[PDB]
Amino acid sequence: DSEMAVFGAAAPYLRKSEKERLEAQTRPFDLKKDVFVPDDKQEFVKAKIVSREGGKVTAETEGKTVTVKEDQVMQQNPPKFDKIEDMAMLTFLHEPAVLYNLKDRYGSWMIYTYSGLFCVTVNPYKWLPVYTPEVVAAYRGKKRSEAPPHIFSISDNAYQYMLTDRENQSILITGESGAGKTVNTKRVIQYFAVIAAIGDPGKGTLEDQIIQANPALEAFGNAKTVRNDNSSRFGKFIRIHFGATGKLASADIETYLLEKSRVIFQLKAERDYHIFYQILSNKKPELLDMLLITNNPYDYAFISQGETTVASIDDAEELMATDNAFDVLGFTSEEKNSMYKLTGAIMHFGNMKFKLKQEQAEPDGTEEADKSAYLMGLNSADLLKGLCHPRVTKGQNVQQVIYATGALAKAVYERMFNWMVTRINATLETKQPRQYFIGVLDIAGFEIFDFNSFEQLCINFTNEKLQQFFNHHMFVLEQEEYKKEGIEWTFIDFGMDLQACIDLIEKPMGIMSILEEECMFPKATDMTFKAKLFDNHLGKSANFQKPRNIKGKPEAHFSLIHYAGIVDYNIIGWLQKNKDPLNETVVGLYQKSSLKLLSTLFANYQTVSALHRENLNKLMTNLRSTHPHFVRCIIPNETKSPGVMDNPLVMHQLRCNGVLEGIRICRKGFPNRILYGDFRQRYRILNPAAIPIDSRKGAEKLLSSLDIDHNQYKFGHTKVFFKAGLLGLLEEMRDERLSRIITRTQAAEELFTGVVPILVELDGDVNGHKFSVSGEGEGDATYGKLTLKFICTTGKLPVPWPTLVTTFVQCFSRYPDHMKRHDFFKSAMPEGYVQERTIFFNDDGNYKTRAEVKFEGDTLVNRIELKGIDFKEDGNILGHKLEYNYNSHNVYIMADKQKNGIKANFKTRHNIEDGGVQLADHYQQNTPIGNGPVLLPDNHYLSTQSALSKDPNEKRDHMVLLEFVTAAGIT
Repeated sequence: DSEMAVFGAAAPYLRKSEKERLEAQTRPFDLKKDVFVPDDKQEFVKAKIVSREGGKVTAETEGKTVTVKEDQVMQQNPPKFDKIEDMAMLTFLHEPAVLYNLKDRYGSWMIYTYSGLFCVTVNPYKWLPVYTPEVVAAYRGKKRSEAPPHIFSISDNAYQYMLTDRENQSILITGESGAGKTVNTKRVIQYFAVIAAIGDPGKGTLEDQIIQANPALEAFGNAKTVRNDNSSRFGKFIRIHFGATGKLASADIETYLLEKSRVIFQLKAERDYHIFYQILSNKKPELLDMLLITNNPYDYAFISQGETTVASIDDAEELMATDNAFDVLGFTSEEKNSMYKLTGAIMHFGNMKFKLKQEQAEPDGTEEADKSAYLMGLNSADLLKGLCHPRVTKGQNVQQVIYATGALAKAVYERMFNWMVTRINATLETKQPRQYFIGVLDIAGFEIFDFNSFEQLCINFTNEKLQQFFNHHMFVLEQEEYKKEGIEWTFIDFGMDLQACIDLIEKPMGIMSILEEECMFPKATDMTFKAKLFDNHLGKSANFQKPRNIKGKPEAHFSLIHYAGIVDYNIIGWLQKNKDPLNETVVGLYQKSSLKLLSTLFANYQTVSALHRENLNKLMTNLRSTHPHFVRCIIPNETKSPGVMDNPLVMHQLRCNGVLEGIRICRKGFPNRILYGDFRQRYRILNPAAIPIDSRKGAEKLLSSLDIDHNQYKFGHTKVFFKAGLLGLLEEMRDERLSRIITRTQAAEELFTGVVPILVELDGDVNGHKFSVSGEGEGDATYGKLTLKFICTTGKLPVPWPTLVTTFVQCFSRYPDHMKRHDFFKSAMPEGYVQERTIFFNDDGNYKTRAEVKFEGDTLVNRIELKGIDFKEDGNILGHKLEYNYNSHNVYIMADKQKNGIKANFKTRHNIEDGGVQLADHYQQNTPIGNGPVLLPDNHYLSTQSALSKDPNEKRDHMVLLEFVTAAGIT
């Protein structure tokens, strides 16, 4: 792990040490027991299978015991994949696998995780030392596969792809509220400002301006939500333009879907936008005097709802940062305080009261309505008249003017915010030459609420369009993969899967098209539009369905089937929100005001649904001209606590974003891909047909021999493509094979666990000479020790004793614990094995050996018949010229079909008195008896050495043998 040395103190937060990892790579884990089961609360939990029978599986939750069917059970990932950096390398790509992998890494303070193309980021809720300049330098020029998962890797590769491939780039960042989208957004942009190069109104360099654009817009665009204290309530797509080298040229920012509900309304724990509470901090009192505003925020109804102060946010310090943000962005003294006046004018707009005069509804007095007219530069007389009596002159009551004041407040704030970003863009444009650009996108991801209205439809439609942009891109990279690997695979485009849902929205006579039509008819309501929806799509459009009873609150009017799931939408109010009605008399007064800003952003003045279509189309147009890079943000919990993850919450996001979507669309083809070399090493034990010789030709024969579907895999170069549930079967058979091995090696070891007596009986006949030899003694397998004493019962032995050592129980050989599965001899017992030899002596005769080595009671018996032919009475054999020794020589063991057993070929050098050259060529064959399950070892050798002695107290011709045998060859 010397590679993590360059990361310094960021190392333990990016990748665990080889010490800590290897301890997790080898932890207690068993297949078909430790699995995933669906829970009622956490939706997915780890469990250990107790008893599976009758189609029902019984296990114990990580304590409760549950009983589910055998369709919900999901195998866990081995410890080898523990906290993996790329989940695309996992063997199991089901939901709890992806969920827990993120859960494990986040528990080890490891935020970033790769999933195919996605860069899954989890909200840390703590400070990490991983954003130091040392780390930035550590990621320069490094490819994604050459460094730990990090957000820097995405933005760096985007910059390099821009220069290498000469094509535009785009980084898409999605997620729910409080997932840290804007945090990652600023990290990416700031990164680019450091990455260089430098080309060539506003103060300072371009790097400063692009960065200083954030604290300016967040003042008017961000607010304190339940999920996040500084949450942006608007989409953003900033295009950062570069040169050919490339150097920073220019930038342009575009916003999306700013919720106007915030300025006039906030929830219970939430509050209004930051800009309001910043001015009231009295950090610079000249604003309050200019705006005619007190200190207490509770004196203004538009911002008095819910909480007024945030613990983490210092509105005093943020006010200065807000002010300084505009000065850097080249905002004149006039433009600055004009925005404050309009912001302060809205605060007075909500304090306007109205009453009835028995209805025309006349104002409840001049009060603070005069202050609002001063800041906006109005008449205060023509204002309240047009506000109550719009125009051909109509009349409104107290409830209709309380909406007009609110709607106008939303109009001012939005068109001011939109004017703000356009003024910013002006300073971000330079005459400096441009070549490519990088688009950084952050829009609130797909999300299903209990109450889904028109606002949710706009967002869920955008993400529907953005997800297809991914599915198509994935489909391209997939086709590029299968084709260049040599696999003929054809399937329809993955983006077409979402086309049906999109056509229901944007296409003519669609949900949006009907809404735009119904807004053209004044004689209408929510009922007429709802009825027109069902009459057009229910039955024709499959994605349009009946609303489901949520058995709670509230109730919707229709359902829509997206890629993430099914959403129930509430229609009440859609007609009004779409065309967005405004008091055109007051708007007319806005066009003619002393304040130039108010009259500027209200010039001209077409529906929201049609407007969003215009913005999304140019967004998709840009994106399709870029190299897409996808970043997914995940929020752990609502308690804002680091290190912990709520399973149902995380699973919701994973189903919403393209993470699980990208997995299922890749499953359609061949997801699991293994190299030929790694395939041999892993799945050879299943069937040794690969032999100890090509990987390409061997992988074919290994799979073709197995009882397997030959259509669930395709051969390539140099990789083997597998199906989804195919590789899960291979591992299932592999572990089942290992269980068979370990239990047999245990049984074979049982028979030779200690000292076992040995009886050897030989009836030989060489060159007509008859003789009989009877041997006895003991042997120990664990030590590899063998002690015997052979005694000829017919008198003097016709042949020299050292020539019978070979034919005189390799089952007492010492096998090491790592080679204990290569012990064929012990595996044959107690059934025993037939041993056959054929000894060849140079310039002499030969031996014929057939021995039955089996267990007869407590003692191991070796009964052998020997038959020698030819030879000479004056030769080395039958002449006793050989010495009394046997030295040491290894015996190479080879096992091969058929009839199981093994085969051996080894040379033997007996010593003569004068000379010392006498070669003996041995050819051995072994075969188990009485069938039964018998092991079969690989190519290994036995290290043998024999010590021959004599007993001076024995009258008969004899031989005392003491030999040591130990196996070796493999590890």
